[PDB]
Amino acid sequence: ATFEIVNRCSYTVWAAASKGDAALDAGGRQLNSGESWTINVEPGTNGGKIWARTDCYFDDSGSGICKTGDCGGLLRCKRFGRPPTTLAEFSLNQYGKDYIDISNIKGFNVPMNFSPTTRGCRGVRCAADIVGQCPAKLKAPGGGCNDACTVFQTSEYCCTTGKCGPTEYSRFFKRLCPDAFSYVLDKPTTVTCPGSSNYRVTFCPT
Repeated sequence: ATFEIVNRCSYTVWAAASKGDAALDAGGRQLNSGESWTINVEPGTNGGKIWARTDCYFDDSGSGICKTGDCGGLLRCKRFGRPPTTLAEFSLNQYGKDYIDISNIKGFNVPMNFSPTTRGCRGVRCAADIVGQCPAKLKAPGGGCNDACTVFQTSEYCCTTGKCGPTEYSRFFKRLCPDAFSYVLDKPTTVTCPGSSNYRVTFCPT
């Protein structure tokens, strides 16, 4: 499957793509404002994610740091990124269908649209100014808007027991972005697409 990752932000981002235990494609690339990077993701990939990283520095070997979404200091991510990270999430060719969503469960750094480029389903978007509107206690000093689990490490925010409800913090994310997951047990906003669809992830769509 192809995923075109487009940076419409006015700032550089370092795109990342992983399934948690491996890179997808090269795993990461710098995208200056306006740049696009097309990756190939193997059919059947379960639990893939794409995200933006901000304020990164990498040496010539591809090792360094980012302020949001850092994946173990690598340009080419093999693992998931450090919150806060707006997440484009997907599982492909799962009993003949693909499943896509956006999640704020690991916080929000950069606004995102995640849409099919092929027929048969709709896209999802979280493009409100979550960083600007972020509750004081969730603001990450390193940049972005943390989720409450990251900040407070409680069973309730982290849904550790598989019993949790919405919270004042999750409701903030949900108010700003109704079509993204705001906590683990949120009413799903996952879209079913034809198996083997192709996609575009756009940072700063609006």
